[PDB]
Amino acid sequence: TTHTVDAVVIGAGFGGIYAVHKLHHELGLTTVGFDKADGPGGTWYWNRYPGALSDTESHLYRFSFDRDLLQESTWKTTYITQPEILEYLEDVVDRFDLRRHFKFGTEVTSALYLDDENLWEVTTDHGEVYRAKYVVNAVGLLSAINFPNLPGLDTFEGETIHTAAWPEGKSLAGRRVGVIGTGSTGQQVITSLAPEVEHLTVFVRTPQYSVPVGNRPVNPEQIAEIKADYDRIWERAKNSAVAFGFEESTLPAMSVSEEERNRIFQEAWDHGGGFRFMFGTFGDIATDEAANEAAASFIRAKVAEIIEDPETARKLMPKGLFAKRPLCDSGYYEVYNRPNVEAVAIKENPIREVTAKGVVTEDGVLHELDVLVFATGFDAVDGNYRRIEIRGRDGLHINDHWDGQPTSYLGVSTANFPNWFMVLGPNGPFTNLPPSIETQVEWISDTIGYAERNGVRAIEPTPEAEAEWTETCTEIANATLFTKGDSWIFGANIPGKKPSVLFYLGGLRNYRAVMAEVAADGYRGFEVKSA
Ligand SMILES: Cc1cc2nc3c(=O)[nH]c(=O)nc-3n(C[C@H](O)[C@H](O)[C@H](O)COP(=O)(O)OP(=O)(O)OC[C@H]3O[C@@H](n4cnc5c(N)ncnc54)[C@H](O)[C@@H]3O)c2cc1C
Ligand SMILES: NC(=O)c1ccc[n+]([C@@H]2O[C@H](COP(=O)([O-])OP(=O)(O)OC[C@H]3O[C@@H](n4cnc5c(N)ncnc54)[C@H](OP(=O)(O)O)[C@@H]3O)[C@@H](O)[C@H]2O)c1
Repeated sequence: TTHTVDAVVIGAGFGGIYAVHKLHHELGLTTVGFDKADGPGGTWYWNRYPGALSDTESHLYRFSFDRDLLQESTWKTTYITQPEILEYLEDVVDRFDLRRHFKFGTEVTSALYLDDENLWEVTTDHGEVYRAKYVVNAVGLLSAINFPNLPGLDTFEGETIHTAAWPEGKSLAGRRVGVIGTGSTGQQVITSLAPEVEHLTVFVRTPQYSVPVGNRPVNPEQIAEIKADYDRIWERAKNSAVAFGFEESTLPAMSVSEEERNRIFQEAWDHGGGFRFMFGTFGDIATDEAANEAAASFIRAKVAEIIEDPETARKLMPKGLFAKRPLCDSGYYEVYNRPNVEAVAIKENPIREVTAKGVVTEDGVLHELDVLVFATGFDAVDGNYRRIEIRGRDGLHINDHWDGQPTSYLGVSTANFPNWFMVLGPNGPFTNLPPSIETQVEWISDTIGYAERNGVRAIEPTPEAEAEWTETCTEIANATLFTKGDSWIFGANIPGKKPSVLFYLGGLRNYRAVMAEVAADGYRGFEVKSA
């Protein structure tokens, strides 16, 4: 009653979808994919919150591997909403006959290596067991929900929603709603909620820096232009650092005139785009403290220009390093001018407890709500690995293997875990993610086909190669400001999670070259157990 398969894929987002296509169609392997989700989509299945939008531009937030698909797909606007991405991924699944290969509504709860037979034994929450030669983990770097336990929470008589588990069709129009969190998710859901809702209470702990998204309609002339030049657009993207489709600046910020610097930021501001403001503006906003301060200072002044009430402005003024994930919005600061929206500064004025009726802050004020929305983010990157029973050689648990910081070789493998691969695992690229996912999935499929064609029973990186990769990512990370940014990117967002590097910050171009060259070099750093 245990099922023998060549490959197990975990996840039905961009990663899993593509892994199943590659392993089944190109490699000719029996392949089973799993997701707890009732359908494919990953991020775009789960994040049904109002205002959910990509901030990779429409034409870049998709697969590139199928040139005809690129000519076929269409979009409304310069950025693309959750339902449109969801519809795009569903179509990819239909397009390549992938749906039959997935088990939806099914969580993998265990994956144990069997040393004697060189197989993985995988168990689901339903009690089915699979034996597989390969495991591809496409489990998401931003899917393990972080849901802080506030005092008194289970006392709340109203509805509780995490944004990354928003129920389909759930509308909060006409309700009294509080939001916890003002990262990329909070800004989007706040902006969307405010006109529809009776009252919106925002519990803001750290106000953030955000530029306009500049999400504009696209006419058939506009999509045409893009599509006719799609080959060159993708080559530029795959030859850049972050692949968002603007040219990345090398120009130091303090090298230029005080006025042009202002004009450059202003033209970036009016154009829109979060990554463009940080990197298509000057080449050292992320690397030079004065350059970063100039950027930060520019945004701060817009905030003081937007928010009318001096007190509300003070509470929402972003402070400190402009060194979290770059943000952009469709009118976020504007909403705090609306009479129905209330800002609560929870650093000055902490939450005392949640009650039946709402949230009491330490000033002793009850904030009456009947819905609480958690835009509190994720245990990022490693989170979904640590929540599962995964054991490699000699029963070594993932959590004992990664007893300190989580590690990889090349973002895609780890020692003592043979034939077990990761898509967007620890210490991989920090970019517009689809083309990074494509790079990793393609590389994993090539190494699996290699192993199949040769006599290979097990392939895993050496401890030395992994540690050298840790050192390479650490060196690169020290050269940027993200590390002093105090956010999820360096695992600083959950008390109890140890902070560390979690990304290779070299960019897509340098990453692709590393990946190409390790393969061209006979999988340098891997040990290969033959038949
Ligand atoms: C709101 C939001 C907006 C974003 N916007 C952008 C953007 O504009 N540009 C960009 O580049 N990136 C963006 N991202 C990041 C986004 O995660 C990626 O672009 C991409 O969708 C990741 O795809 P994935 O397949 O690797 O992971 P996911 O899409 O997260 O898929 C992982 C899947 O694995 C499943 N899973 C995990 N563990 C198990 C298990 N044990 N058993 C069964 N199933 C399991 C999960 O349920 C999930 O469906 C955004 C993320 C969010 C949350
Ligand atoms: N492209 C897009 O449009 C898009 C949209 C959504 C998400 N994303 C991706 O997902 C990443 C995560 O974004 P996110 O906004 O979902 O999560 P996030 O960036 O980690 O932000 C979470 C918010 O919740 C707050 N918070 C955490 N714990 C809290 C607690 N105990 N009490 C009160 N507040 C608490 C945080 O405050 P502190 O800052 O004080 O710690 C923060 O403001 C983003 O950086 C982005 O890369 C992208």
